[PDB]
Amino acid sequence: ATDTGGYAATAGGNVTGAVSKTATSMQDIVNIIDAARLDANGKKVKGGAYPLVITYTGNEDSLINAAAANICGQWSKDPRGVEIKEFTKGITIIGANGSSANFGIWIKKSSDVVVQNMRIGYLPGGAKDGDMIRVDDSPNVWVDHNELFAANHECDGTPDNDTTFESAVDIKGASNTVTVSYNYIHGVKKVGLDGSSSSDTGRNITYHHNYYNDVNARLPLQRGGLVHAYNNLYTNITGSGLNVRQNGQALIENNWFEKAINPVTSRYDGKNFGTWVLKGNNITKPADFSTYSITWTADTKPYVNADSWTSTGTFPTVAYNYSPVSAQCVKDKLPGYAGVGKNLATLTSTAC
Ligand SMILES: [Ca+2]
Repeated sequence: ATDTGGYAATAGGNVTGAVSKTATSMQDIVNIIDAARLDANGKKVKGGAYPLVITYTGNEDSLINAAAANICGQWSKDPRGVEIKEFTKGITIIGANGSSANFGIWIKKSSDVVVQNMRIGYLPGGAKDGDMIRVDDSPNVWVDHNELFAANHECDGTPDNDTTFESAVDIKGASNTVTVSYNYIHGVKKVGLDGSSSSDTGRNITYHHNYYNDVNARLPLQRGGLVHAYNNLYTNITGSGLNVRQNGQALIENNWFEKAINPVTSRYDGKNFGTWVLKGNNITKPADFSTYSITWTADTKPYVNADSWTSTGTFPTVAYNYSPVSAQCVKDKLPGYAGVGKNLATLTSTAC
């Protein structure tokens, strides 16, 4: 089963010949992947030597709790993270229930990587790209059922006044197909890029069944390409939501928006506005803005908000197979399926 409910089609390390390993720490994960690059003779194999399923059982609550008590001390520290570079054999990193990490997972030039059941929070090194999850030049990546959090707050005097904490899930480069699903993202200022610059356009990404709460912006900040966002619960968005730029196209369907400022917009460039197809969300017309506390603001540069709440473009036929529940059902049920310790459970119409 390579079915992710989105553009990514991968089973990760859960394939034939997979080697199961238990990592009790960050360093263990590093050592396991490194050992996975060697053949029977001890020589390195490009792409990796065999598939891997790593169960992370470590717990870094101590680090997380101390950081939560002193958020402004995090940005200047060294960033902490496990890099998965040029590993194409298939790899799955799944956290054990009760495990936690104060380090990120950085994926570079890999493919067929699945990250599940990881509770990652309050990472250090926001000023040095301390992302929780980074997907760079990596197709077929599935980020599912994780809890990514920090504090939706900017400390004074941080570089660019935007580095107190880095992102939850930054995607860039040739990460052509990615599925970000069933994640509980809360207390994050910059949630995630979909393109690192005006030139880094493209990719086909699906965000489904995510539960966003108390987040400022970038859900995602899209640069070109296609984005399918369905069955997500967006609540307490304090800056802007999906920002569709550089002529990107988005299909926004069956989502629940509430207490959100600029939930769907195209701003900051002043040109080449992206488009959106809106359908089945709890909001159906401008009259609903008051009902669900949806606020809109302007930008100093030319922008387009979805304040008329109408579709501004088209969207190709969704390649994959999927079936969304109603917006109401995500509002009612989602918080129980999103995140860690839910045994990777999925929300189906049956449960509505
Ligand atoms: Ca980043």
